Amino acid sequence: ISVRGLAGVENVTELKKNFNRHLHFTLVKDRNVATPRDYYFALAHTVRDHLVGRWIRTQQHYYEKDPKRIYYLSLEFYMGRTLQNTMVNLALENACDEATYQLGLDMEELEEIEEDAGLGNGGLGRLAACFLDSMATLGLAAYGYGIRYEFGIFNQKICGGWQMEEADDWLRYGNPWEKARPEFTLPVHFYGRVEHTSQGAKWVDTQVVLAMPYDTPVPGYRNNVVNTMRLWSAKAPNDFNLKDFNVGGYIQAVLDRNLAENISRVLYPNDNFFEGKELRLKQEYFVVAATLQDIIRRFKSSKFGCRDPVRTNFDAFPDKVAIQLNDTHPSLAIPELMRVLVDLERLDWDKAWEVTVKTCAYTNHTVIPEALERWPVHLLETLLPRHLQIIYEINQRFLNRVAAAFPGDVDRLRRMSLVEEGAVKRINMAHLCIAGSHAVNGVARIHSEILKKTIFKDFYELEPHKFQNKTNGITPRRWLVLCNPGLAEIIAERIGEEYISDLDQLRKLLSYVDDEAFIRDVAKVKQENKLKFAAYLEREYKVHINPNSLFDVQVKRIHEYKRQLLNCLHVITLYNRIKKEPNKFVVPRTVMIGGKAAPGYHMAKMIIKLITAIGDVVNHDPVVGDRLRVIFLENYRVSLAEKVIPAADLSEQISTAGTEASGTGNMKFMLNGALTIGTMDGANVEMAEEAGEENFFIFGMRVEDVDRLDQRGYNAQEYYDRIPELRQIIEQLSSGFFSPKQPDLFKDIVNMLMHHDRFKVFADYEEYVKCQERVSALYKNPREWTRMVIRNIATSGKFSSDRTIAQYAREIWGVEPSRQRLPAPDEKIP
Ligand SMILES: O=C(N[C@@H](Cc1ccc(F)cc1)C(=O)N1CCC(O)CC1)c1cc2cc(Cl)ccc2[nH]1
Ligand SMILES: *Cc1c(COP(=O)(O)O)cnc(C)c1O
Repeated sequence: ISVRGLAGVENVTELKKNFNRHLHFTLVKDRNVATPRDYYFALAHTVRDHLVGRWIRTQQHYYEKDPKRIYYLSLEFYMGRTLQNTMVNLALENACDEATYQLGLDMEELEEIEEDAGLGNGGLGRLAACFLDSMATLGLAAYGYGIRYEFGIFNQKICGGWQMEEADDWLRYGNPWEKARPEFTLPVHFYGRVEHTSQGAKWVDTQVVLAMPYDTPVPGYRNNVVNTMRLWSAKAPNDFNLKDFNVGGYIQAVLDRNLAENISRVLYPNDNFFEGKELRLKQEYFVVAATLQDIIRRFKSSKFGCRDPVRTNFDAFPDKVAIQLNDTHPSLAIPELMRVLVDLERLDWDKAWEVTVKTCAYTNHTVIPEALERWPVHLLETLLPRHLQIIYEINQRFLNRVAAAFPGDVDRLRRMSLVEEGAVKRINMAHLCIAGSHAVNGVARIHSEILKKTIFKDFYELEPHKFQNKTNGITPRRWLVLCNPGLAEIIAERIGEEYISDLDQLRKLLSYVDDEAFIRDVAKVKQENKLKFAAYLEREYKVHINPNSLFDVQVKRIHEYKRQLLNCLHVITLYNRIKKEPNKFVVPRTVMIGGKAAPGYHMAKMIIKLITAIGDVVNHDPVVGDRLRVIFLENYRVSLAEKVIPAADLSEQISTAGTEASGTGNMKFMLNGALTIGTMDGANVEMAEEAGEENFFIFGMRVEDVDRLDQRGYNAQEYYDRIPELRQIIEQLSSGFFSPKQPDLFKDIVNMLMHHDRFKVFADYEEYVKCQERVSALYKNPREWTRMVIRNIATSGKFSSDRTIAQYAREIWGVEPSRQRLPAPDEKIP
């Protein structure tokens, strides 16, 4: 059937009886009233049963061996479905496929029933999920720490071509993969005031919120390791949230509990954009405060909570603990670690600070200013008064270091300050993270250089040893074996299975680039993937597409910097050239654009409407026929990404040079047989450097040309004046050619493009359509298109998150990865 494992005689029988055990005892149902959702839950429990033994022994193992622990703090974990991924890393896929077949069920139909764990917005959240998978596969004692939102990223709906947002009640029917640990509840404080008494400060008169943890197992790939993702949930204390007496009403007091619990209620839907709301900051401190007490409690047990030098010596703290900050969201970990170490444990400032800097590391994910976290001082002052004092003291000592290092440079002083003066004073969280971490990294070579050369130049001059690079990566398990079993099979038929946990081996596929059988195969799985997606489109969304055309797809969050608009202009150009010469031959294309817009992002929502508007005209022009279809992919999420990517021919990564830190969708496409048309931005540079530029479709300005244009001054009118085809499009948008009933509907987009285009869309237009003509020419030659594809796939090995994690571990955390199988799952009950 494929190498989804073995379908052993005894195991398929065992799986079947356990499926039935659960349908009966767990779901309280009988085959006569069980719905597909019941069957999915019976399977979920049956599979989940296989990792409880491993989970207990892994955790038990880390306790006995006591290695250095890695803690990944992120306010986002974009996990997706988890049934298939668990079967994959456990080698249960074929067994479970057989077992359900015999029970008369379709396993694929059942997997579609599982809800996505959408606790993330996009790139940042998915990276943490991939990292988790890699850290388990590499045998690292790691824990993911975050928040358990009952409502994740909103479900996107298209109404009249407009995006509509609807609550993501993903827990509605239950989450079989989480394990509530009520017995580990912790208290988090808010507000209050600071009292300075004899032997130290005291944070007093605080409001308490309880933090209840829910653990989700994270299984390593076929190595019997199961790590833990701990997500906190807000719970109201039953005392004060009722006990603070003297009228108000008893009923009201109970109802008002949903005020303390609103903290873990919903995820903020912003991607690469900062919104300074109090509720956000509360979530940020909530995850930080609970996680730290948990980390310190675990440390106090270790082997110190037995003997060792005897005396709670936090000197060894950094030898046993490493906490990674995914962006600046969990940045309050720095001042909170100081609060505990100094205010509670009573360490002297300097020892506390040495410890903090040595255990904390920070990862930067973007350079656009509107994404930077600058919290108003009055907010931190009301909510976390003690933390504000600590930040001031950290700032004081840091600026003293600066003044010493660069005497008289008064401007460098104000530029480097953690406290920004002006309208309202604010705290620059990124500056805080640099000062309190022993390492700061970019997510791609180009982005990391931009950090040192631009944004954090002053810091790089002060402490150069701190800045590193860690190019992102994706996990080959979910992004190859799970979503593209076909391509994974034909690759394994030739080079083995060892590449699944050592992607570098894909390079061996290079020697099959001239193999007639392989070329036919690689091409065959892509055709099968395209046919299946084409089917899915009519099944769940309904309105046909031609599977023989080139599948042009750009899927990611909708942003001005990602330039979905530039893709739009190319689509209109194609349409116009067809209408001009109808009986001329052109390579058929199905351009698919998908992604969610943040609810408050007006321009982004206007772009979605443009895209659907364009498809309304194009898809109904009889002269166009089936040569050009413009389709907007609804509700783009992880599970949907697993469907499109394997079916794509052209991956669109056209952000303005210097704006996309790294990108990860680009890597997903490269590994699944799509060719890439993009700019020299983020990881794109390293990808084309790995495949060779001849095997990539690069175009547009490079970082340097963008800066040259900025010195000169960007004027859109020039491009509009010199390019007739461009002018025609803009006049088509202005006159209402795409919005008849509302002729001025897109005046906002045209205005922006012409007068305030921060991402110089027009500047890259000519080179973009010229380059698109080249891919169309290569597509016309199936054999040569496929061979280039093989060059990309065979050369994507470097973008596996296992490589990224091995680097973080070795160069930042100080731990050695290991591909050693943990001692079987075998029963055991001590
Ligand atoms: O959720 C699990 N078990 C139940 C077992 C259970 C069921 C009912 C009950 F009243 C108490 C415990 C549970 O502890 N919670 C159920 C929901 C409740 O609100 C909190 C506790 C669970 C077991 C398990 C094993 C693995 Cl390997 C992974 C995830 C898991 N979740
Ligand atoms: C990988 C992924 C992303 C990131 O895409 P980019 O093109 O790097 O911005 C976002 N959302 C989902 C659903 C993903 O799978």
